[PDB]
Amino acid sequence: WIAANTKECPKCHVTIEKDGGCNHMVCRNQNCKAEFCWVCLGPWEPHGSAWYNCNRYNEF
Ligand SMILES: [Zn+2]
Repeated sequence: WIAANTKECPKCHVTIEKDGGCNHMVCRNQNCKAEFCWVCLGPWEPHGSAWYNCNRYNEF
């Protein structure tokens, strides 16, 4: 049961199609410079059940 979806940053509200300027991590570019939700932040990939990376949440 993986609840996720594709969308723009919530705390930043800056839609991005191609990964440009923001590396896959805690989005901290411009509007995102302040806060981001977790590392993944509800991506779609995790929906594959660890098919690509693993899930929408990594340990510490
Ligand atoms: Zn962001």
